[PDB]
Amino acid sequence: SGLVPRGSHMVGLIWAQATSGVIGRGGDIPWRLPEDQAHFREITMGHTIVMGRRTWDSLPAKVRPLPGRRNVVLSRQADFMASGAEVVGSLEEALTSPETWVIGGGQVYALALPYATRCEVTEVDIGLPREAGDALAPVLDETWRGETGEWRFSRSGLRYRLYSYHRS
Ligand SMILES: NC(=O)c1ccc[n+]([C@@H]2O[C@H](COP(=O)([O-])OP(=O)(O)OC[C@H]3O[C@@H](n4cnc5c(N)ncnc54)[C@H](OP(=O)(O)O)[C@@H]3O)[C@@H](O)[C@H]2O)c1
Ligand SMILES: CCc1nc(N)nc(N)c1OCCCOc1ccccc1N1CCC(C(=O)O)CC1
Repeated sequence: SGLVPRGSHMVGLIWAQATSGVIGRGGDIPWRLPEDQAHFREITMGHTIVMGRRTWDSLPAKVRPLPGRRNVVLSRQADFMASGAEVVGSLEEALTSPETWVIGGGQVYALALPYATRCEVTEVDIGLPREAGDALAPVLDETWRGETGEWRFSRSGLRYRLYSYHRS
């Protein structure tokens, strides 16, 4: 289950959420957590990362494409271009690698969920209620089985915990 044969197409989702399920607001993530940034890099490095066009927009121009990973951006706009990366019009076109991490945002998590067999979640204990127009984490049905870590404490003074979910 843990090994990925090279002829397969494994799809995982990775996200960080507040306890309310908020993942994004106003084109940004409404907190910063260094431990989550390190965790995201550790999981995704060396693999293909797939993101929605609005998540590409949310990365500073100087930092994208993200290093050490093949960057794929989803857009329906025939004139949207992502310098340094590949833009495709569907998840089917994006999922050609043996191991793909979908890195957001809310629309693309919902789109990719039917094909995903792993989710890696960071939950931040920050009280941020859901507001209209927020991007939200996908909801996971009972086909998913999860492990929840104990609450840990960030150098930034926020509690956080990690979840790992899997399905067949
Ligand atoms: N906390 C986290 O872990 C995390 C991670 C990533 C992002 N974020 C945040 O989440 C927010 C962005 O999320 P979002 O839901 O607004 O947008 P998104 O999922 O990042 O991108 C949505 C865009 O993807 C394209 N798209 C969607 N469905 C498609 C399909 N079926 N085929 C092809 N292209 C498709 C469209 O691009 P076009 O409009 O160009 O057609 C659409 O506008 C930001 O606030 C960002 O900072 C948070
Ligand atoms: C790190 C945020 C994050 N967390 C988990 N758990 N899942 C995700 N999908 C996810 O969003 C990745 C795309 C947005 O990124 C950022 C947003 C705000 C601050 C920092 C970052 N990043 C730090 C690492 C860097 C890199 O890895 O090069 C890319 C930029």
